[PDB]
Amino acid sequence: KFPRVKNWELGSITYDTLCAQSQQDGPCTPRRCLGSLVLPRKLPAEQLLSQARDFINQYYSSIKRSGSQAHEERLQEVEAEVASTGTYHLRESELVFGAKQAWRNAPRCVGRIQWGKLQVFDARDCSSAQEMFTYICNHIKYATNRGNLRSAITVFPQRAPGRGDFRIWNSQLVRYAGYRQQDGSVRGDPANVEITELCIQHGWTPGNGRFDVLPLLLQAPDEAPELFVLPPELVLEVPLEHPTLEWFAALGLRWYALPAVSNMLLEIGGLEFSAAPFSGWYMSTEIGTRNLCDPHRYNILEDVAVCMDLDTRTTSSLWKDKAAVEINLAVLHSFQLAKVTIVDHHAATVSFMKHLDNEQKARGGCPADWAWIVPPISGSLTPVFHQEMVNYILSPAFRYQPDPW
Amino acid sequence: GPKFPRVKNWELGSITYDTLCAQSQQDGPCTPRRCLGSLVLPRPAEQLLSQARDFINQYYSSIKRSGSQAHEERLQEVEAEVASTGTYHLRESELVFGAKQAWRNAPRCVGRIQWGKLQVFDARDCSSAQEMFTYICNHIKYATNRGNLRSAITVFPQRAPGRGDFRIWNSQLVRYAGYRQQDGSVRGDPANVEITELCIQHGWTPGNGRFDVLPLLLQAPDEAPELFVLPPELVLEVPLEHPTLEWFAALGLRWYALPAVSNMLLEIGGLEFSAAPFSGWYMSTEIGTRNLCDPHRYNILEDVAVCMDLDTRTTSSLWKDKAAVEINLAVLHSFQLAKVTIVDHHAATVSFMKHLDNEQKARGGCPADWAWIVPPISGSLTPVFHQEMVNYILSPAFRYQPDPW
Ligand code: HEM
Ligand code: HEM
Ligand SMILES: Nc1ccc2ccc(CNCCc3cccc(F)c3)cc2n1
Ligand SMILES: Nc1ccc2ccc(CNCCc3cccc(F)c3)cc2n1
Ligand SMILES: C[C@H](O)[C@H](O)[C@H]1CNc2nc(N)[nH]c(=O)c2N1
Ligand SMILES: C[C@H](O)[C@H](O)[C@H]1CNc2nc(N)[nH]c(=O)c2N1
Ligand SMILES: [Zn+2]
Repeated sequence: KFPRVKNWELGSITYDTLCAQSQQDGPCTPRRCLGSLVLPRKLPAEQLLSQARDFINQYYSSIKRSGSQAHEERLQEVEAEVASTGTYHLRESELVFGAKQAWRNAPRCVGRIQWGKLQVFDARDCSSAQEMFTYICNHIKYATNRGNLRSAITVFPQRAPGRGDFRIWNSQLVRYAGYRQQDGSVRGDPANVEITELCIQHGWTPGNGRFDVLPLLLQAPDEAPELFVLPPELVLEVPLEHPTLEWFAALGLRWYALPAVSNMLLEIGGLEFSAAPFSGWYMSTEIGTRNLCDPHRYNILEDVAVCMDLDTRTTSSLWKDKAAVEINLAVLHSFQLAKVTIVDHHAATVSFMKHLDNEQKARGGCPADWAWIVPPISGSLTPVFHQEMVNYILSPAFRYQPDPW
Repeated sequence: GPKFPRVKNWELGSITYDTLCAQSQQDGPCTPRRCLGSLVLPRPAEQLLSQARDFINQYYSSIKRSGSQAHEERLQEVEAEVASTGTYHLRESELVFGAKQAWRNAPRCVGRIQWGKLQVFDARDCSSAQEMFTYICNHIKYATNRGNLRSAITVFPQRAPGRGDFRIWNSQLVRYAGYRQQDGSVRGDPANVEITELCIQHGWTPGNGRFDVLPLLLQAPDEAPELFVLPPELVLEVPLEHPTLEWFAALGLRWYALPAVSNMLLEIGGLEFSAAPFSGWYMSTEIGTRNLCDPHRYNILEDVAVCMDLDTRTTSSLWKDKAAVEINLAVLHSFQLAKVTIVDHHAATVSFMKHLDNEQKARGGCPADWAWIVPPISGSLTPVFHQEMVNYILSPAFRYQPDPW
């Protein structure tokens, strides 16, 4: 049954027919909804072949040439390759199309209005961790573009049956070290304690600051990962200050410009790309609310509240809310002043509503994960709160994969 | 490991498995292919007897007498009653147990820590619209208790073979009118436009303010509903003021004290109580964020922001967020000053986390609808954001039911 999807602010209704194209089960059943789970529980040539055919069909339909010579000859090449070898290879233009489609299909992404504007670097000719690093540096330099951020992805060689994966061990290309104490507390970013510890153990000389940028651990197939320090000139950061509260800069807070996620698997036509780091730009709430105010991240709410002289002794003063707002304001202000691309959660959700509408017209639906699309402050103040959404898995897709250690 | 959903808290790192969901006998709207958890309203002799036997089994476990001789004699009496009459009837203590359990089972209610403290008024002897009114007045008086609110439900007679239902037409016992204007806008609460116009069709003389309390339309079996005006002294209201912004009082905003929901069906052991109004107290975001700030509700955000002198011409000022926070603060401050029970969103979510722990031990789980439990401002600042939840239907249950017209 095709779901009816209602917007409760406007009264409008659509029907999602794209979901019938899903060949891939999520975590829910009629007995119970597991839509709030962050990760999946779990984490043959005929099956590869049908995923391949389907993807090649998606590709040819996208260039309008769907039935042509070229199309039927490509299907046969894929077929011949699979049958003889158990696997196949994409053409670069197919890869480019598949990478954009993976982004488009990602239900947790509120930035998808931008899905067609993606620079794709083909790095499938990579044979060593040293070469990975070179490609990574060019990606960063390109994507960063002195603050005028440009969306990008770099695709390293696919998984192959007989061998280890290319992997980037770090979860993003820029991460701040998290240093555990003998007394259990963390200095820096508690989300990165484990990667920090792996880095030291592979020979990194640690720092002891709150915002020490980590080296990368890059792994070529079946080899120990190697360590590469990013040149500081490549890592653009933004000092945080507040437009009217002058002590705020005194807090010594900063964040990096480029969100470049480096641990997700890209799946295109049944092929799997274990190292395919991608980047866009930040939505301010990711920094201002989560990364700075999460209790298990930098957890700065209390410090900010005290500096604002708020009554911290009682939840009902809404001290937490008030301090969060000002931190988000600082991030927006500081990024604007530094001429580094960023989008606020109001503008982002308004763009995503436009996206839903474009996708309704173009494909009869849009898979979206409401819990992830609605921002972590001011939820009901954004239009996406009032929008019903259908979550399902289309391919090409970005997926999670096991940590390689 | 365990063959049951694994549930993680990402703030604390802790894991539980929900075994309770095994007890669900009713499908929700999700399938492996697509998740529909964000939809608001997704769309009998042996059947009754099986629901009835299960509910009686639940009652007998709750008083620890399962397999007892009184347990088996009650089961026989329910078979016999259904046998000869097509239906059966609950003992008083079974109704009290069922009502509390429907509350405990409600996945969308963040206030469930209070589930065992529910006063159950048995109004199953009611035989007229006028008597419903008296019962409802008494409910309102007991529950309001001059500001020190007490949770309560009043249960009118069950649906019965052939005979018409008891219904309260109004969605809550207190509703402000919504008067559709010539210019297409609404004075009052836009949520209540259809109920307002029903009231006037049924002979109410409408006012023209923004906070006109509506009459009730009450319907006894096989009759036209009858209109009843609540005496104003029974309807406690709280004028909104802000603790430091002295002009806020001048806006003339107010809200009523008692959230008393009146259009839900209470289902117990396959019996159906079509009128069973219940009340608790408010969480402050219901008033300050949704009712006052939804665009399709009082929509006051821009007005408040202009009084605060914010820059409303750009999203990135965070004007909506700053206004909403102040409006929520005024709600909390005003209810406090007036001594009317209210709970803020931090204290409510903290208590709900306690609830989850209590239910993990008492029954192996707790059905919860993450999108509804997480408050509409300051989401990730509350501990429930970071908590995975499993949503499923257990009975006894409160259910939506179609409007009586
Ligand atoms: C151009 C600006 C972009 C913005 C503002 C943006 C925004 C976001 C946000 C806010 C999230 C949620 C992140 C979190 O809470 O952890 C997200 C998730 C994601 N976005 Fe984007 N996006 C952008 C570009 C991209 C690009 C370039 C890709 C891939 C090519 C992408 C793929 C994803 C994926 C796969 C997720 C899910 C991540 C996960 O499950 O952990 N987005 N997006
Ligand atoms: C004691 C104080 C209580 C608090 C603070 C409270 C809080 C809430 C809130 C905030 C919601 C969501 C409402 C909305 O967003 O529309 C809710 C939903 C609900 N609560 Fe409560 N609750 C309380 C008591 C009650 C009681 C006494 C009952 C029944 C006996 C109840 C049953 C429900 C149900 C059925 C819903 C779901 C409503 C729907 O689907 O529209 N709760 N609760
Ligand atoms: N601005 C952007 C754009 C794309 C992004 C893609 C992914 C991410 C990060 N999401 C990680 C979510 C997560 C954190 C920790 C554990 C986990 F399973 C999942 C952030 C993004 N931000
Ligand atoms: N504080 C309380 C306690 C119990 C409540 C029980 C129910 C409600 C109202 N929720 C109605 C949600 C709703 C609005 C509009 C359409 C719809 F289907 C559902 C509010 C409550 N607030
Ligand atoms: C448990 C819950 O699903 C989890 O905390 C999710 C909620 N929504 C989110 N939304 C975004 N955008 N990013 C997140 O990490 C999460 N976390
Ligand atoms: C589309 C979405 O499900 C809808 O707006 C929901 C989201 N969460 C909610 N949560 C609560 N508590 N109350 C609501 O009305 C809603 N609305
Ligand atoms: Zn689901």
